[PDB]
Amino acid sequence: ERPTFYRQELNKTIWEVPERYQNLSPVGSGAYGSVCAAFDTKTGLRVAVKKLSRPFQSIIHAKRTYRELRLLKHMKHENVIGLLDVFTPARSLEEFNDVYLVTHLMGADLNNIVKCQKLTDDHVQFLIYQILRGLKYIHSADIIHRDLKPSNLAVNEDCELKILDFGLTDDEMTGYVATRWYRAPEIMLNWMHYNQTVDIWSVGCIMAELLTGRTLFPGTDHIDQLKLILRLVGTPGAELLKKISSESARNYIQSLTQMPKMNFANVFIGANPLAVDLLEKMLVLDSDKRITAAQALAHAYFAQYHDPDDEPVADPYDQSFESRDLLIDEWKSLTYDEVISFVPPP
Ligand SMILES: C[C@@H](Cn1ncnn1)Nc1ncc2cc(Oc3ccc(F)cc3F)c(=O)n(C)c2n1
Repeated sequence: ERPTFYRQELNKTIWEVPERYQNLSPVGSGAYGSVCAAFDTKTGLRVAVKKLSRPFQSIIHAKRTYRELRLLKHMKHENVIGLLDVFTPARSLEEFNDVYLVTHLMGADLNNIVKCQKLTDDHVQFLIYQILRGLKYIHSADIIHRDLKPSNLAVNEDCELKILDFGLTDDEMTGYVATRWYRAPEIMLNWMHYNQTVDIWSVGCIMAELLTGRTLFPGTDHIDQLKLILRLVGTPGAELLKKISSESARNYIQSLTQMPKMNFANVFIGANPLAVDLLEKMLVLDSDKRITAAQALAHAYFAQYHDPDDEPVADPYDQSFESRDLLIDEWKSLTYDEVISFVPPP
């Protein structure tokens, strides 16, 4: 049956949640909503509860809400943020106006833990292994993160990791900002229709930073960042130039003085040669030629962690809704069906 709900004001907004969730405390901002820590008395888990802000105020918002719920409901993997619960105080579709999403409460994001700090090779191995393990799963469902960065990697005290905010402005991408430093050049500069390996570029940037304690490509703007990238990996050859479908972007790239790829062993001085090799395979300008998550897990760098029988893939994920044009109430009804049909994990 329907649980008993109780009301509380937290972020100058009234939160209405089932009794099972106790000791609500603000954590901060989440994607498209605010997040509270809580204790789930039913499972004994410390949980993060996100209340979506105005989830059905427009078509964009309504579809966005449906999108996030569909994504979270699908993801069932140790290294990916999944859905422990989803609820609404609404008793019917006509009353339906709020959506609350529940997942594991994590200790900190990777950024807050590692900033300015050089990690030991074993710690890097374990962290990157988990990211790749989660990404293999995400990619197998034909989902792309698109925005992978340290702040979207949630980690506990024992370094257990989960990927947050997968599959989801111009101002926040401007200037000397971490929001752009981990982005593949093809997505940063709209070169072409990009693939799953945009995420692998991001993993390369994250891995380098864990190994050195320094941002790999701390560009002051898009152009400065491109220059930093091209200095390391070399200017594109004729082969990649043809794949840049944007005539304007292709034309600009051609104006740059050619540079050869640098020696990664001279860039990452002292690093495990296996780590250097993997970075070389991740940080390839031509996305067609980048290592995949599945391939990277089999790389000798992860010898102590790799297990082909314990690196699962996802069930098929139907995202035909993405190409669908619907009204607010139609997206709302689809979302409502997904809320009501939710079955909690074991
Ligand atoms: C104390 C911080 C340290 N931290 N870890 C990662 N980021 N910040 N712990 C923590 N735990 C979990 C989350 C979950 C978030 O999104 C959700 C996703 C799906 C849901 F069903 C519910 C969510 F709330 C989120 O936005 N944040 C900021 C979180 N923060």
